Amino acid sequence: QKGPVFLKEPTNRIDFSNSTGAEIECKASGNPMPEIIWIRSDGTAVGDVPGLRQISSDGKLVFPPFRAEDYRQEVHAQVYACLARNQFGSIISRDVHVRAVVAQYYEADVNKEHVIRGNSAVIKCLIPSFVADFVEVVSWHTDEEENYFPGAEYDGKYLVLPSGELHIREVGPEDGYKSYQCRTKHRLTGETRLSATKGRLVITEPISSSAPRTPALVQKPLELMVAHTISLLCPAQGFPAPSFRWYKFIEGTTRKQAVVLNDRVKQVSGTLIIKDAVVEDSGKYLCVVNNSVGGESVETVLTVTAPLSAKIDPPTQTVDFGRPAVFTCQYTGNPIKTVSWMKDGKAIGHSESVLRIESVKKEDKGMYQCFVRNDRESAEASAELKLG
Amino acid sequence: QKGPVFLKEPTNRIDFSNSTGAEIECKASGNPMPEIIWIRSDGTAVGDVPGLRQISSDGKLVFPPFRAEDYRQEVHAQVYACLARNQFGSIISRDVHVRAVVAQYYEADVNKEHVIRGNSAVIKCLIPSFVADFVEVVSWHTDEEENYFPGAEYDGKYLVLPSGELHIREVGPEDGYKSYQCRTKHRLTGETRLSATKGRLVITEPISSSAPRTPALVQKPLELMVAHTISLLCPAQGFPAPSFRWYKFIEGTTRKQAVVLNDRVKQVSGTLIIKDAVVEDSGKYLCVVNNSVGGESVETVLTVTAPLSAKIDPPTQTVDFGRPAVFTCQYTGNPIKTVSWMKDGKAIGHSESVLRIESVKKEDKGMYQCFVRNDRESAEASAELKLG
Ligand SMILES: *[C@@H]1O[C@H](CO)[C@@H](O[C@@H]2O[C@H](CO)[C@@H](O[C@@H]3O[C@H](CO[C@H]4O[C@H](CO)[C@@H](O)[C@H](O)[C@@H]4O)[C@@H](O)[C@H](O[C@H]4O[C@H](CO)[C@@H](O)[C@H](O)[C@@H]4O)[C@@H]3O)[C@H](O)[C@H]2NC(C)=O)[C@H](O)[C@H]1NC(C)=O
Ligand SMILES: *[C@@H]1O[C@H](CO)[C@@H](O[C@@H]2O[C@H](CO)[C@@H](O[C@@H]3O[C@H](CO[C@H]4O[C@H](CO)[C@@H](O)[C@H](O)[C@@H]4O)[C@@H](O)[C@H](O[C@H]4O[C@H](CO)[C@@H](O)[C@H](O)[C@@H]4O)[C@@H]3O)[C@H](O)[C@H]2NC(C)=O)[C@H](O)[C@H]1NC(C)=O
Ligand SMILES: *[C@@H]1O[C@H](CO)[C@@H](O[C@@H]2O[C@H](CO)[C@@H](O[C@@H]3O[C@H](CO)[C@@H](O)[C@H](O)[C@@H]3O)[C@H](O)[C@H]2NC(C)=O)[C@H](O)[C@H]1NC(C)=O
Ligand SMILES: *[C@@H]1O[C@H](CO)[C@@H](O[C@@H]2O[C@H](CO)[C@@H](O[C@@H]3O[C@H](CO)[C@@H](O)[C@H](O)[C@@H]3O)[C@H](O)[C@H]2NC(C)=O)[C@H](O)[C@H]1NC(C)=O
Ligand SMILES: [Cl-]
Ligand SMILES: [Cl-]
Ligand SMILES: [Cl-]
Ligand SMILES: [Cl-]
Ligand SMILES: [Cl-]
Ligand SMILES: [Cl-]
Ligand SMILES: [Cl-]
Ligand SMILES: [Cl-]
Ligand code: NA
Ligand code: NA
Ligand code: NA
Ligand code: NA
Ligand code: NA
Ligand code: NA
Ligand code: NA
Ligand code: NA
Repeated sequence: QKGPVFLKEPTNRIDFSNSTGAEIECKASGNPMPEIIWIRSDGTAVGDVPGLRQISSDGKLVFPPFRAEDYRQEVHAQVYACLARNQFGSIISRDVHVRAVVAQYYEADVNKEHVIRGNSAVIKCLIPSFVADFVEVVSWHTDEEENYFPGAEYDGKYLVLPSGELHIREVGPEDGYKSYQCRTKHRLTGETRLSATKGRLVITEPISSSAPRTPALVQKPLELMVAHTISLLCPAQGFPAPSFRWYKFIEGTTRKQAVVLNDRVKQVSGTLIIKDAVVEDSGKYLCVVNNSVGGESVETVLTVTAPLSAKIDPPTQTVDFGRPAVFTCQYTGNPIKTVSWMKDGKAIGHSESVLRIESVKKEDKGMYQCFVRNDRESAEASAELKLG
Repeated sequence: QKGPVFLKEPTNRIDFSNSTGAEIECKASGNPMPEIIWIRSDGTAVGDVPGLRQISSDGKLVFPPFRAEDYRQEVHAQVYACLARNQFGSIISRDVHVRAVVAQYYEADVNKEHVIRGNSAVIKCLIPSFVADFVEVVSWHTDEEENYFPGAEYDGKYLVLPSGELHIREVGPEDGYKSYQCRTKHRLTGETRLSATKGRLVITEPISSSAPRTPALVQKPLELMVAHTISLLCPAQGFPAPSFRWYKFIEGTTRKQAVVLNDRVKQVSGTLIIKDAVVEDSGKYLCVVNNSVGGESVETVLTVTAPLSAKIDPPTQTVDFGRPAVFTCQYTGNPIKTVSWMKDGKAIGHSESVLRIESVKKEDKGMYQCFVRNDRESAEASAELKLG
């Protein structure tokens, strides 16, 4: 009567501490009822590893809480998938990236920030790259007991940016007598802590003029989710204190247009702040920095991501021998890196949205799937071909 | 008998401290002898400012040593040029960027470096962007009195990179008990100093596996001179400790080829080191980082620069009325952003290497110039048109 279809698939990412453990679930319909098999996304079947990974009932793959000593990479840093299968054929779920992280001490640092008097300053909370997936800045604190939270600007001067930095307008020599520490939160342990070091502004008096200079290391391409607020920085120091202008390149050209500042898109000193991000905010942005001595510019690439989904039209069709079978994968999300097709769990080497079988023979019956992928996400849709 | 030609032009950059002062020289031939006028490159004539800028004899523009209090931006941060002129017409020299910098205290910092045991580490000497044009790393020093200089690797482990960082192979927990300071040199004052802070490696024990992660901020496009050694870094941390591969994109494509390691081009852990750089080393490079968990990559753009020069063929020609006059600008150097032509000191709106005057009329006699420019350098060539 029916080939398998997924009712419930596990999400693309399962991140958890060794204390929390995890369970992921896969449910499929069909007639006869499909067997549910857990595999590594590569295709190997996976089994029971005592205390670490348990195929449970209800179709649940269970990662019990475990001691640091019992960490196993092949179990705990692994991409899994669910394979649903009956006599009519096989479907494979989206990828399931499992990352069990053993609770472990980390610290964030705040270093000295050297600035020319009169310029803006950006104080950064430095989170080691290998924990940064799990740690975010909550708030900023000074020795004089000022506390700054994400939201509005304080005293026309201090702003905690959406990207976590503390932005300070128009630094004066008095600003060198404060030190700054950030509070960070680890989303897998739920713990918060203050930074191990405190940072201060070191203010240089402007005695010589100088053209704006930007740092050697600049923001690599960004990927940020729709509906969130984005901030693009443009760090630069010079004397006279420079002014800042943002542009967005016209895609595929060397031509650019001035970013249009309004209710949604605002500029704070050299920082561009985009609220309620939409996919069309993606692109290459250029910040141009000027004073009466000279100018400089830096490019930043932004991709605003949206969740991947896929659906095949039609869900099932019956086609008489020798006639054509067409399946159309319809998808949403951003970016889409690839579209690719599978038949009963095996790649069939077609990478376009519409799959056409010219003349249906007997071994063309079975389950077909469309997968849409980018670097972080995957989504699948399935469909059945029956012979008439 | 002759229009002006330059014998000696000032260099593109004149950087000097207020204690040193400076003089720049312009010499041109011609008959009658041309008057030498100093202008701002924009075209305004410049005069004597008592104690700060003196048109001297010998055709020298002199910036005397001066007190910090007497700094003047319009004098001391300015692009000048030499205008040579007689009855036959005018030529203007290449741009002369003058930067008088008042001697002023700076400090470099070395911060904590967080690394996973078994990975490579890179210790950086942080030089404020607004003095970095003048300050370079000389050497690195530890508390245990180890001294490291540019050149060869020490003990198979420590290397001071051409770009100034201290590279450390395969960090072990014992490496956390040393602290590091850099010695820097200011090329305008000639002073050396040690860094204000010392940095240490903070070593994280690998308890969980993790895919390689690279920092948020990455090297922006580089410009480095021919014949020097270049190092391209690829900072990355993960567990297992990752391996590194470098590629160079085929220009104008998304295709890449593996960099070929030999006597000139070497790899030290994740660092690519190119000796005796040539202009053909320019391009977009990709570093790909892998371990058994995952991978990442980062792009770096390199331009290898070569000094600009220009020459017009022919230096002088006589052309009878109504006939065609052709001047051909021949140039060398890299990159070349623009080529543009002038006649007696005024832009004539032609931006190609060959200038063709279709039918020579009377007001076409005069001095012609070709300018070749990029963001950092300019070179000019001149030629005379005489009527027959
Ligand atoms: C604020 O600060 C920024 C600096 O970051 C300044 O913006 C720069 O302005 C300069 C000067 O106008 C720009 O340089 C100009 O670019 C033109 C475009 O080049 C294109 O075409 C060539 C081929 O001919 C390609 O090589 C190139 O990649 C581009 O595709 C050039 O045509 C200009 O050269 C001509 O004019 C100059 C005078 O300006 C002459 O000296 C030349 O001989 C030639 O005739 C010129 O090089 C630069 O590109 C801008 N950068 C950016 C990032 O925008 C702002 O000007 C500054 N604001 C103020 C008020 O000063
Ligand atoms: C070391 O680490 C690096 C990671 O940094 C790995 O290199 C990456 O490898 C992956 C996997 O092969 C690469 O992803 C693949 O890229 C292909 C090329 O995409 C082009 O064409 C599409 C349009 O179809 C464009 O969107 C895109 O911009 C490119 O122009 C894709 O075709 C691949 O998808 C197909 O195969 C995969 C299985 O690999 C299926 O899941 C898909 O459904 C589809 O059928 C795939 O996405 C990635 O690009 C590499 N990155 C870099 C920087 O090189 C190394 O693999 C790793 N080494 C080892 C040994 O693991
Ligand atoms: C997950 O992994 C970590 C192992 O790093 C486990 O947390 C660690 O648990 C030990 C023992 O429970 C903790 O040691 C204790 O510290 C307190 C002082 O704060 C002391 O009074 C106790 O006698 C004991 O020595 C250790 O601090 C803790 N480490 C961290 C970073 O939290 C955790 O138990 C594991 N989860 C399991 C096995 O379910
Ligand atoms: C160029 O500009 C700087 C101004 O910043 C001048 O250097 C400064 O000169 C003053 C006076 O010569 C120095 O002060 C002295 O310091 C010593 C102690 O080290 C003290 O014994 C003296 O009595 C005096 O107070 C100052 O240190 C120095 N600053 C720097 C950064 O070098 C310089 O003279 C100027 N050049 C000229 C005017 O030609
Ligand atoms: Cl979902
Ligand atoms: Cl297998
Ligand atoms: Cl396994
Ligand atoms: Cl938000
Ligand atoms: Cl020269
Ligand atoms: Cl004038
Ligand atoms: Cl002036
Ligand atoms: Cl060198
Ligand atoms: Na069926
Ligand atoms: Na704007
Ligand atoms: Na179908
Ligand atoms: Na999905
Ligand atoms: Na003449
Ligand atoms: Na290689
Ligand atoms: Na000529
Ligand atoms: Na030159």
